[PDB]
Amino acid sequence: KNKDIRIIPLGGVGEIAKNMYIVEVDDEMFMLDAGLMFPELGVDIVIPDIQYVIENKERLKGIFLTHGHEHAIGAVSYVLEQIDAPVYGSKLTIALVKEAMKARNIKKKVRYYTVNHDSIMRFKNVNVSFFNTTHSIPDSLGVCIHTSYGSIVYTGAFKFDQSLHGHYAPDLKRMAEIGDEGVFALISDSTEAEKPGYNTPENIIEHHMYDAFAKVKGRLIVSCYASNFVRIQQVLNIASQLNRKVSFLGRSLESSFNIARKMGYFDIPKDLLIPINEVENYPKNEVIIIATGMQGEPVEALSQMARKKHKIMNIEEGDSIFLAITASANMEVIIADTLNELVRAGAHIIPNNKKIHASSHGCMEELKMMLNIMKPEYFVPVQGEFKMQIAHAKLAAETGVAPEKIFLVEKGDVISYNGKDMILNEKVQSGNILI
Repeated sequence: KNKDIRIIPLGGVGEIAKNMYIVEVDDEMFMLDAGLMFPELGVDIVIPDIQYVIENKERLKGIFLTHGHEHAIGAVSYVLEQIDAPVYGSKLTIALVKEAMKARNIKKKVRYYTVNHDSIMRFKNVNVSFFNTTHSIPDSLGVCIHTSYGSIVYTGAFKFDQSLHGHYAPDLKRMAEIGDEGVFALISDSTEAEKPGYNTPENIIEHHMYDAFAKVKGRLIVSCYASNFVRIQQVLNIASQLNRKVSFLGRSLESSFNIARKMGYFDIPKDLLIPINEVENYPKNEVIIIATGMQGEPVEALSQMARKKHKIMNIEEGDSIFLAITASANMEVIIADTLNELVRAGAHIIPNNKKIHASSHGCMEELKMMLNIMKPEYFVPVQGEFKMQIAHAKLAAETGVAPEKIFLVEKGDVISYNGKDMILNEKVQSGNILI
């Protein structure tokens, strides 16, 4: 029988990125996600301060990674330099973590444990199960910690989109079973909680991308995260239909892509991909360049190309730009500055369609669907700035979660439960580590 529960965000509240959520059930502690954030010169990345975990490291039973986005796994190698705990994730997530460990030349012996939606990981106080979620990277998993009070469910990043199948398909039946069995606390993604309706389905997104790219008279540069496999696949498809080759600019894309291709995640025509060095050999209208940072920070790379400071390839008069990111308080200024730089350089920015809502994260109706499936007793909105958390809390109340059981937390807050009351009466060390 479980007695005491603690839920502590170390990153990913008050921001979109660097997600890391500590859950303790009595004397066992679990880290849910371990993301990085790209700085809002003199810092490459920002990771959570894990001093609290270090002070209690003997109780850390595992790091559970939902999906291979940098905002979910970016810190893992740095965490592992301080603590030896097992790393649980999908087969794709695990492969991406290994690649990051290699990239940093880290020799330390890591205990990876591949999990899937059938995995049940048994600990002394709890069992942990998983369910497939839909996101822009395949084989994403939500995490379900079973306690004697009911399940503690962490969604990670997710949306609901019936046009995505295969390794993107959600486990709706398993999710309904979890909700039916009794969810004590839902910890859910707030990124797009301020946006009404549903995300535009990806089949519609791909058709609008086609229309936009077919108008492009010169070169096309697409800026996105290395982990946005959906967008990458769309570009590959459209390139094939438009008789354009595709080239990658940035290592984390070449690496993430090679890994994923070897594992069977991509549908690639022969003769489509070319090395960045061979791009100048084509007419401009026969090339799409997908650009992400060397670190997988796309806008940084765009910014350099716009200012003609990039090492490998720069923007020219008449290039067209497709920016495939939504923005956060942290990235707003660099996006704005980068857009100005592009227009100054004579590039054409492909406009967002007004009818198109493109995100990897559930809008209001998708978050309500998760709330209505899970039927949680307590709700902790995370993965968002405070305004997004508030918007998500409002949705929870609409679905019928008792407003006194919805907790709005900041980094380092401790939500605790003793079997009678849920409280927020303690803080632990938290903050940003600049790398």
